[PDB]
Amino acid sequence: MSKTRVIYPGTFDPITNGHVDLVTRASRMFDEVVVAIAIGHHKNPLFSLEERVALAQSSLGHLSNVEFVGFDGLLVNFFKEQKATAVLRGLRAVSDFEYEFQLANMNRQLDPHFEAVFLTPSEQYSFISSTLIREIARLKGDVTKFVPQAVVEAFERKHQQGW
Ligand SMILES: CC(C)(COP(=O)(O)OP(=O)(O)OC[C@H]1O[C@@H](n2cnc3c(N)ncnc32)[C@H](O)[C@@H]1OP(=O)(O)O)[C@@H](O)C(=O)NCCC(=O)NCCS
Repeated sequence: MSKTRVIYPGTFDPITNGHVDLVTRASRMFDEVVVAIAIGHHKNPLFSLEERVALAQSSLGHLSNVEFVGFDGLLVNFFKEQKATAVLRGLRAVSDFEYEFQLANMNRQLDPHFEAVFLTPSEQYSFISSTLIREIARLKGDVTKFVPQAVVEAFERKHQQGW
């Protein structure tokens, strides 16, 4: 009867309705869910860590078993420090299934306790990529159908500088 705690890592740059669906499904099946935002120092996210955490808190903060934290370093060290039972990842028709096996199997070799669980989002999110959403917003299209309203406003406010 001990508690389950799953980590859901990603760059969440920005959070999308697909991610929302996923976390909502995970929060129904596990006792605690950690939205783990990889800081992305060598990798350059469009939105800062503070913006990405805050956008995630506004979409998901009404679920009381979901926490929000930024991390860097190795996923397996974070997993250990957090006392996690597993890491969750999203699998979609558009997923690199073989890349997920690779991450799961390498991380198990770094830490034999590591465990990975996969959820599959509602089919209507099956085809949304964060890359395409950034590209649509960058070319001034409308992203309302793909992301929460707070993210739509964040793209205007990003645009209210040069962008
Ligand atoms: C952070 C980490 C989990 C990477 O996960 P990932 O599979 O690349 O997915 P992301 O972290 O990129 O999170 C969402 C992203 O996936 C895609 N994505 C996945 N599910 C999505 C959804 N439901 N809706 C929209 N986009 C989605 C997007 O294109 C987006 O990528 P982008 O912003 O880089 O374009 C992994 O890099 C990591 O663990 N890093 C820490 C370092 C480490 O331990 N490395 C060694 C492991 S052996």
